[PDB]
Amino acid sequence: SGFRKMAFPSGKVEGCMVQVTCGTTTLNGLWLDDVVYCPRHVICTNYEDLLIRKSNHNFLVQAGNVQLRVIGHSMQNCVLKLKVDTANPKTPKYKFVRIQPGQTFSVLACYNGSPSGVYQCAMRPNFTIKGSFLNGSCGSVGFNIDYDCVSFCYMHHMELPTGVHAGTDLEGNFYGPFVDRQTAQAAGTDTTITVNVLAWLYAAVINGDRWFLNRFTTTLNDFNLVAMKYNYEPLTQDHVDILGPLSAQTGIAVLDMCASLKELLQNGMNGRTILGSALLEDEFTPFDVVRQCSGVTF
Amino acid sequence: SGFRKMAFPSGKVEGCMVQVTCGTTTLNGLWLDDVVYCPRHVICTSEDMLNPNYEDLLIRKSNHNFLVQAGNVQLRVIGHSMQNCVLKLKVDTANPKTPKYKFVRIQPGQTFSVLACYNGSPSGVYQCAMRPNFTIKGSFLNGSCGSVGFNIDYDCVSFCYMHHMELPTGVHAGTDLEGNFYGPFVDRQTAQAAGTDTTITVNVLAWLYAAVINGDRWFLNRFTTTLNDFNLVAMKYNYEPLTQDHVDILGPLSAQTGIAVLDMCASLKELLQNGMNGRTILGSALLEDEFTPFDVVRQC
Ligand SMILES: *c1ncc([N+](=O)[O-])s1
Ligand SMILES: *c1ncc([N+](=O)[O-])s1
Ligand SMILES: *c1ncc([N+](=O)[O-])s1
Ligand SMILES: *c1ncc([N+](=O)[O-])s1
Ligand SMILES: *c1ncc([N+](=O)[O-])s1
Ligand SMILES: *c1ncc([N+](=O)[O-])s1
Ligand SMILES: *c1ncc([N+](=O)[O-])s1
Ligand SMILES: *c1ncc([N+](=O)[O-])s1
Ligand SMILES: [Cl-]
Ligand SMILES: [Cl-]
Ligand code: NA
Repeated sequence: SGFRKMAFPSGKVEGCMVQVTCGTTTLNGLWLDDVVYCPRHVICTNYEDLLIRKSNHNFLVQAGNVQLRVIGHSMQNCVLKLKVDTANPKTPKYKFVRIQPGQTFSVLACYNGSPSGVYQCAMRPNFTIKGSFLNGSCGSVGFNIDYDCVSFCYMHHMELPTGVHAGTDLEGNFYGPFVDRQTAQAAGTDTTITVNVLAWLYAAVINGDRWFLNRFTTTLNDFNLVAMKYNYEPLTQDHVDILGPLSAQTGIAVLDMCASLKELLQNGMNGRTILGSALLEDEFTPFDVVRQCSGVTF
Repeated sequence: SGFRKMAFPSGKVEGCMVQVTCGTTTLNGLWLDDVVYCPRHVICTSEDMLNPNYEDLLIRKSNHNFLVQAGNVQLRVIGHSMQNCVLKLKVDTANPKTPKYKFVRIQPGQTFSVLACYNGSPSGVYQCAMRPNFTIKGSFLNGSCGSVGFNIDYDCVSFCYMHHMELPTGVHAGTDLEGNFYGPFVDRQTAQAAGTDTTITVNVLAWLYAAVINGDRWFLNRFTTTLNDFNLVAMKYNYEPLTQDHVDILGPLSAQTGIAVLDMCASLKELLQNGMNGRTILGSALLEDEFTPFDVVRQC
């Protein structure tokens, strides 16, 4: 029993974190096989012109107390790829993946190549994440683990004025309408991830929190007019299908739960709480709820 | 920027988790050097879970009654002993992945990371606090017994908790790694209940200081309070007493923000009276009490 915001065990990623230094800039890199990936910003004082000017030896890569020799360098979008003379013996089985808004992942925050903390995040609909990063955390990575495969999905690049964070996938493509520069950038207005709120209400029920349930049901059309009103993302038929397992387990159909959510949007929580929260939590996916309640291991 | 409930990286602990089986019962063990630590109730039988005599159950065991599996490798038990509520199994192989470590018993209010494990394999990692009533609010399903809690300040792993059981209100109880329970609980299936829980006042104040460091000042006021008047009010909201030790502990955060500790106490007094009026603090609509003063400095 109990239900908690839970990160993946981070050991498989910890063995891949290194320190990358170019000039007076230091940040984190990801060492997989014989390549180190890090943000291309590490060469900043025109990325095309800045890189051609560079040479292998301008890069100092440190894995713990061992320097790695760089023998090649290339750029892929916003990510720098440093070829080193040694394959990481701790490389896990892994792949690079790009996630969608509303999906969740664990972040391993690192400083000077040293892992410091791990926490679970969601890619927001405005393509930011609500992380915790200080100066020097650039290059920290986000990931999921399935079975024994690490799926890397995020590399941290920068902090936006609102205190939220922006980054890229591991092929250097930004999530959201952001660029890797010191310039005026702002997160768009954010919205709430409706299917995740429903998943968390299902988790609440499985844990014995039932006061918000009622006898009523709604329609997708009717509810989505309410969702738009409260800056909730639209609920789609695919979302309903994904919640199917939780509906069967608890006996509350999705549109039955939507009537509960509608009521909580329109009337508040009347001073009560759900899973110890006074806000509606939207950083648990339906998969997250089933996995935690199943005891899946890696 | 940002503020998150942040766990420690779990890899140093993942490399120590094993599966321990006795009879039909399997749970998690902690493999450090040539010793595997696990809850002693693994030697219980289904007819004798209310009043087990562990001394009598253990003397009847041979080393080969204990099956210890590290991943795909079976470890050979060569000795066994009991220390309070923890069983210690000597194995013929020292764990090559043993980190630098120590055992520490913590006090209520302290936080630590939990690596939830099933059948010796890690499931996830999350932060917890020792509540004033000596329980933790975790996520533990059947088979999670033996999972451990830990901190990793610097590069030494401080093991502080081993999970033993679930109480009727859905909260959890366990021991330190010397096998002494936190709180008045025992490893028997007799009726046990947690005492009424209270809020960890010093942690709430630390979290308000973090909010100020993060840039939020809307909850401050022009008032101050004496320590005794604060405690008289806070006790009426089921808050733990604030001691002079707690005031001293908050000194560094007070210095960093320029807000005297008793001035922040006056702010908390007003929050308890008014609520947040639709606003949030560090993303929360409730007052958070599972960040310690040390945690706030670590993360800020
Ligand atoms: C780093 N950010 C912007 C650059 N430029 O091309 O001028 S280098
Ligand atoms: C992620 N897990 C296994 C992979 N493989 O194909 O080797 S990728
Ligand atoms: C830290 N990593 C990348 C940055 N950028 O400005 O793109 S800052
Ligand atoms: C997910 N599965 C079971 C739970 N419980 O609270 O017992 S949460
Ligand atoms: C501690 N809380 C918030 C911080 N920030 O850097 O925004 S530090
Ligand atoms: C943490 N506990 C013991 C250490 N040692 O150096 O032996 S480090
Ligand atoms: C975890 N293993 C055994 C338990 N019990 O209470 O019987 S809890
Ligand atoms: C012996 N088996 C289970 C116990 N328990 O109290 O959880 S004692
Ligand atoms: Cl109806
Ligand atoms: Cl909340
Ligand atoms: Na309903």
